[PDB]
Amino acid sequence: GTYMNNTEAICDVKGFAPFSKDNGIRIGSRGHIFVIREPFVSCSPIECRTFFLTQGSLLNDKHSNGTVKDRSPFRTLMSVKVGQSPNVYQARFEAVAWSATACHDGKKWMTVGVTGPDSKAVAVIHYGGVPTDVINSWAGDILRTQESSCTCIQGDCYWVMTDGPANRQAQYRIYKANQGRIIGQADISFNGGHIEECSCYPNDGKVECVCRDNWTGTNRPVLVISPDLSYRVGYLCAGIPSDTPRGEDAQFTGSCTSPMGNQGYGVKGFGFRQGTDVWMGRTISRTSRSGFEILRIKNGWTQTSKEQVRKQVVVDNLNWSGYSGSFTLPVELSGKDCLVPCFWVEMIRGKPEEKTIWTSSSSIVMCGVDYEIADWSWHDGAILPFDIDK
Amino acid sequence: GTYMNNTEAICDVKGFAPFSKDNGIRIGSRGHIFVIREPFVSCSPIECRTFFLTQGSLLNDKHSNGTVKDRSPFRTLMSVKVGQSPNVYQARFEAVAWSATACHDGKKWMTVGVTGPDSKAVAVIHYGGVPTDVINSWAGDILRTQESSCTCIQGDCYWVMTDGPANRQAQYRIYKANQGRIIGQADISFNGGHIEECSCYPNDGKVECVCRDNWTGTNRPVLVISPDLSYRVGYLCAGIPSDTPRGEDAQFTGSCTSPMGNQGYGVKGFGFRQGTDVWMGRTISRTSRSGFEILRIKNGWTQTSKEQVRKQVVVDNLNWSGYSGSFTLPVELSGKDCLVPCFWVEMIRGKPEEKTIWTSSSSIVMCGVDYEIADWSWHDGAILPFDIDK
Amino acid sequence: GTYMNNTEAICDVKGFAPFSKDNGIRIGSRGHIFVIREPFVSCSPIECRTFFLTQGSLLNDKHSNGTVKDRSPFRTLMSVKVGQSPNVYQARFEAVAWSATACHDGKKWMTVGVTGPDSKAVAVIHYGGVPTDVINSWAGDILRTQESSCTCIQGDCYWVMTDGPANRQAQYRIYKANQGRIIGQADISFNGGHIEECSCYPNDGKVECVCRDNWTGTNRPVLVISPDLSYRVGYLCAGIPSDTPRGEDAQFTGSCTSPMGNQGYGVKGFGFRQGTDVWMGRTISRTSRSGFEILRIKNGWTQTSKEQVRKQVVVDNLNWSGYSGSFTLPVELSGKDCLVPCFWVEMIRGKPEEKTIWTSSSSIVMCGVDYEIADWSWHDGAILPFDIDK
Amino acid sequence: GTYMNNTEAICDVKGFAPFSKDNGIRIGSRGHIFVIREPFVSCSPIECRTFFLTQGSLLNDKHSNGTVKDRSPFRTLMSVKVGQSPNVYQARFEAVAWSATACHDGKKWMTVGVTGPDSKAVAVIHYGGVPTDVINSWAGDILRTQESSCTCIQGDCYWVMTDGPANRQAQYRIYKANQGRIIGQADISFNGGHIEECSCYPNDGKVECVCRDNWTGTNRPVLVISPDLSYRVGYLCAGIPSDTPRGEDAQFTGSCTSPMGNQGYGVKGFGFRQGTDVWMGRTISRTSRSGFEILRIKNGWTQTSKEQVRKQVVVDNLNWSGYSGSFTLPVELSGKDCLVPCFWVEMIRGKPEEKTIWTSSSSIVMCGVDYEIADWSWHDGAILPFDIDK
Ligand SMILES: CCC(CC)O[C@@H]1C=C(C(=O)O)C[C@H](N)[C@@H]1NC(C)=O
Ligand SMILES: CCC(CC)O[C@@H]1C=C(C(=O)O)C[C@H](N)[C@@H]1NC(C)=O
Ligand SMILES: CCC(CC)O[C@@H]1C=C(C(=O)O)C[C@H](N)[C@@H]1NC(C)=O
Ligand SMILES: CCC(CC)O[C@@H]1C=C(C(=O)O)C[C@H](N)[C@@H]1NC(C)=O
Ligand SMILES: [Ca+2]
Ligand SMILES: [Ca+2]
Ligand SMILES: [Ca+2]
Ligand SMILES: [Ca+2]
Repeated sequence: GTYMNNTEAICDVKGFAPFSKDNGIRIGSRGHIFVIREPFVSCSPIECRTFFLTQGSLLNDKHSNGTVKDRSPFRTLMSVKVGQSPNVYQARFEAVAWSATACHDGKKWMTVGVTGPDSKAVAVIHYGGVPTDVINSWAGDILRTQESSCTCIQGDCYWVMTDGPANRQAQYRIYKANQGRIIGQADISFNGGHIEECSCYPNDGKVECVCRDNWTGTNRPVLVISPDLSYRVGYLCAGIPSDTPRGEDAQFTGSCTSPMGNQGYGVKGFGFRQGTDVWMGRTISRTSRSGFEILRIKNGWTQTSKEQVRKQVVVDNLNWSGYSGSFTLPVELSGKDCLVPCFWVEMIRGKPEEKTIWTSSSSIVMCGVDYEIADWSWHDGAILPFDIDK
Repeated sequence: GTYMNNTEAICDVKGFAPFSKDNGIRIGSRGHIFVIREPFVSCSPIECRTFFLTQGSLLNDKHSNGTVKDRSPFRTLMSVKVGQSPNVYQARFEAVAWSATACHDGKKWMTVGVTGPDSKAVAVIHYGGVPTDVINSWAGDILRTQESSCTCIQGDCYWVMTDGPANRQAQYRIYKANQGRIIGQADISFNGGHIEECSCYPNDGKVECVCRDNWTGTNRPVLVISPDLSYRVGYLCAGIPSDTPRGEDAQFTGSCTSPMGNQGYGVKGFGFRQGTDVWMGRTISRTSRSGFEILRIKNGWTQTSKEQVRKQVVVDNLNWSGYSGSFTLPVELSGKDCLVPCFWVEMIRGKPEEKTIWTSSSSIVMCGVDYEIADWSWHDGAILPFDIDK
Repeated sequence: GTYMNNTEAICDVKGFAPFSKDNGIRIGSRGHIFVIREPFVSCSPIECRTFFLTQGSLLNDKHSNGTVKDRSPFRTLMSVKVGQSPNVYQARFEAVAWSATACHDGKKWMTVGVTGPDSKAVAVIHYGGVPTDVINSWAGDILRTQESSCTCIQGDCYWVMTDGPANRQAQYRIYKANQGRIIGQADISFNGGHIEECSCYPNDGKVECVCRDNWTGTNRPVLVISPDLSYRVGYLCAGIPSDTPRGEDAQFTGSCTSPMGNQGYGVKGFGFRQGTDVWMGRTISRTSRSGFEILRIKNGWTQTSKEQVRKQVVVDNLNWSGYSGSFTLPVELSGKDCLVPCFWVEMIRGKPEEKTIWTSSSSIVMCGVDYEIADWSWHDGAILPFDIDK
Repeated sequence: GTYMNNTEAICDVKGFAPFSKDNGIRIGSRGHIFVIREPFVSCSPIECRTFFLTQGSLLNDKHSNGTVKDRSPFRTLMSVKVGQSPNVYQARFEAVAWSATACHDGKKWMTVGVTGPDSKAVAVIHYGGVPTDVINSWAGDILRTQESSCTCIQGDCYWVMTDGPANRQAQYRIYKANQGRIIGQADISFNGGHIEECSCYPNDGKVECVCRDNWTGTNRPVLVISPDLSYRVGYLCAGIPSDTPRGEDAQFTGSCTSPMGNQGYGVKGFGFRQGTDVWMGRTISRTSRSGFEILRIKNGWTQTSKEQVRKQVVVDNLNWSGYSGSFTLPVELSGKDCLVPCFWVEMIRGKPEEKTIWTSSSSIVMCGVDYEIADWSWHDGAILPFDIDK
């Protein structure tokens, strides 16, 4: 019955402690577990949940054949409580979706699920368990969205969407809803820039997003959104690249405005502003989706700094990672007067890196704390290949 | 503690967006999923649920042998939340039933389940999880009902029942209950007409139903029911047939009063009044239960019109469909001042079309929206035959 | 927060309509379902539940080997909602038990589970999910209880227990509890009589029980209990036997006071008083646990009557039955001003009648209605033997 | 919305009645059940739950290979209701953990899960389903905690932690939290003493703990903690040893202050103060983790007594036992004016005692009652080896 404010500042944190780990793929060796992608977390005032995409198929079953396309007619968004595996019998249905975002305004859950044909996809907004509004593709080229938590401030929820080429100039938009109804939108002017799969969080009454340039950028785009949908758009200032693939730190020069690095492709990732500093997540490998570390760059939010002051390893470089994204703990759960910054790391198993017929992932979730946390590796741990691969 | 009014008008909609898809049969390749028929949807003020019939058997098990008769002593009505698969461990028991209808009056769930012998079946009304009243066969020939959501207006719930031949003159009745107790009934006078498996919804304080003629009609009967159980009965005026099998549109002349088409058999289907227009669902094939499209015929509710102004494809003609039925979103969930029109499409897999020992189905659920939605096909997607078929 | 009165009269009913059927054994062919006995029903103001005994073993698993003794250290009482199968993932734990009874006082659930050695068993009373009190064997010979719903009137709950020989004079006691604490007990004086496995229900502010004589009686003992624990004890007056095994009706003379029939063994069963009439359940076969019918004998509660005025078949004589027991619907669920009489019928599959290594059962539940209901057979339906038997 | 006082005295009990038994390993033969350790119980005002450690693996699956180390990156704390098996589809995620404790303050659940590298582990405190605070290793040698219920008194919760050698002098600390935030801590001075895996309970407004000396003691350390974190520390006075391994009773002399017995190793166990008497749990074997009995030693809490006045066997010496720990029933559930003393007994199956590739355990839970309870054995009961072992 009450909207979450989410107007607070992000907590200044010295490190990240383990929240949860689902072990979904290990369990899936025998249990009944969805083949998934993007196990992103979002929290209501009472609990955090892991959302994920399914193909309607289970681990160790013929339907887990990974030849089916990502944007299939079978693709749905579902969810479970954080730390639970994406198993069938604990799962809540959310939306038909091959692209998704989701957030809670303090009263109910809002989800957006994109489905339909690439040429004219439909984004169906769900609020409180029923469809409430719709967004059709405005540019006829794979309407898509964050694949992480959206952001609700004082009852209104915001998210970023892209429509157009995945490797050249696309079009980018900010949408705003209240109670599952669209109340505003704004086109993001970003000539020469590329925005994909934004990882957002609230901070000081604004929505801050760290996204993925899939065009020429090895640094991450940053978009700061005000409630009237005026915005600031650019790149993460830091003189260290955090996309994948990327070049070496020493061969990089940062920019607050422009993409640097001259490389294609990318991986969904996140970053958290800490005053003027930044925490930036990245895969350990410069070239592959293996390992995951997080770095604190002093003045990295505002300057082309290379002054690294913290580093914490969460998945070693001997293990596969994947997508990563941001969310915050509601003050109603943390009991703090700031917004605890949190992230999930997806850990991809199977194709193409390993010899299976399938690909899935599991997650480790970490939350920002007031203390330095030691390095370690909470990797997926499943033993490949599986019975079905034989 | 409060009855749903459901006195509003049906929303005028330009198209239908995907609500949910369960992927039950794909999941059933490995998971523990009921073999089902008729995954019909009905909503309470807090959630929508998929109801379905079971035989007590699971996909990929010997008991899924489809030699067992529909009207078996094992047949039960169960339910899950919309988008969930009809799996064992999320299922709620409802009623012993080989024919069913179900609706929520705003306080509790009412279900009617028909079981017993063809010569003298018993319809047991359940309210709030216990049997409350009973209807015995009045004509000794397979007492049966809607296989879709019933309809509650201001606390009283209504439904249509048939008793008699499935291919000649039968008898048709309207029943009315409050709190699971029969409070009224009326015989439907329809000489030369045939009523089966009505798909109803509320509109303007009346219950409107689009049914199935299984006698000689390729157009659908329409029954409009007032709370005092006076009624209007006839056929969907539109000069386009929507039953299956049917002839071609060009070879058809509509009628508001009489069955046209001169063909036997049929398939459960639905239609929504839009002022004087209609949305009519139908299989794409004229002869088989494959594909599903919905058409808007201008003035089709009141005139023998052939003026098609909209068409949306939801399951292509390369894929199996089946039953379809109507329900509405409560205003308490939609947040609208009208009754959002919604439908589910059952997608039948296995016998007789495919070489398996079993038959089941899955669903796609769609809800009316204020925008045109692109064609696509959210088909079942299961890969037949299964392990058990070998 | 409110005690159920349960002071009303039992509804006069003309027949019994199907409430629920779990299909547990059919589902267990593939699903994860407890091997059970005694699927007895009891209702709280919000729902009815099926309770049952487990051995910690699942259908189609080696542990379902039926060589394990009934009174094992593994035996537990668990429960699910009525109509659900006794599956692992929907089950609620209740008590360690190889004999049980259970009832809800309107605020919480009370269960009594008997376990321990035959020479000195312990009956642990559970209230609201924790042990609250205890009853040790008073006669050192298999302390045991109803295996059906106990009975709560105005907050105090009553049940019948036996301790001693199963084929000669035993000792019988009535216990009374409030909030899981023993507040009273009474020895039942019944020289020459035998009381086992009572099926009780409330009626007119008293607890009426129809039990099993396992000594020499083919008619059923009847015990009527007042809240001060004064009681009346005897036999069901009717001149028709309802135990199994029994002789033929024509060879029987009834008695209100004494056992007739001169045969050993028995089967748990039930009966409902209707003014002075009775509804009596019994297996169809005189010698085996097959079939189930219910008969109304005019004046059968008070006279040695043979005047049968109703008969309804619920499981034909081609199918296995088993235990049966009584319970009532709370007025808070039925919405009636009387106590709707209800019964469950257990349907035993496997050993000794069939060639399997295991034995389990499933249930059909029926509730009294104001109308005559047609005969039919809602039998178990599982296809024996199973994979494990091969 | 209300804190539990837990200031009462422990109930004086004459024996222990069975609360629950999960049969997890028997069920796991076919069902989907976590491979676990330490099924410890803790209660909120509404229910008791079994907590347990998992490796992300299921019984009868290759991942159950017991070669994985206890302190793995996969190890998580999860929980179910008491008596339920640690199955996947009923499980609630709690914390990433290879060591754990958990308790409810009356408003919410607090859990502490230790994970990370031995050299610098991190203990993450969870309150109400999110991380709230952190404790890093203060001595760089396997930070660890109780593996049983912690203890909440008047809203503040306390627990004991160890950091250092498992076979020589370590360091021991008491921590105190409110609402998941550390509010106090104290170093335990215990030169020559060893504290591991404390089993605590509240009594008279203090926290009493009976722990495990893994250094030279066959008697158990006792630590009594006051809310200001002043404490009393020593050994269980009784002239009978209760650790495992241990020597014979006749060869033992007790001490209130010092470890006796001169043997290494140990097993988690418990004890309950009864005025000046004690109930002490122990394995029946002096050398192995088989059997479980509980003894009442008159004046054993305060004197080097050998006066055994009660003994109750719960698992015979023909069956495997394992860890044991203490918890109490809230007065809000028991309805008593004292704190009912309760314990769980873990029953370990598989390696090293039996020829399997895996090790798991199941539990029997017992609660103190006002009556003598007969000996019996509620052992695990699973039939080894399993399919996977072949
Ligand atoms: C369409 C743009 C979207 C976001 C960059 O791209 C996705 C990213 C993916 C990726 O980074 O691997 C995989 C998705 N299947 C999709 N596919 C491709 C080929 O780009
Ligand atoms: C009895 C009338 C009812 C509704 C037309 O018929 C049902 C329709 C069905 C159908 O349309 O296929 C299948 C049902 N098994 C049932 N059977 C037959 C043979 O008609
Ligand atoms: C001990 C008395 C109790 C109730 C008559 O008996 C039970 C009845 C049973 C029965 O009627 O088959 C089976 C139970 N396993 C138990 N066993 C025997 C041999 O009598
Ligand atoms: C590290 C101290 C902790 C508590 C004594 O020890 C544990 C006890 C265990 C035990 O008693 O068997 C097993 C745990 N895997 C761990 N391992 C060892 C080798 O001691
Ligand atoms: Ca890039
Ligand atoms: Ca027709
Ligand atoms: Ca008898
Ligand atoms: Ca020791």
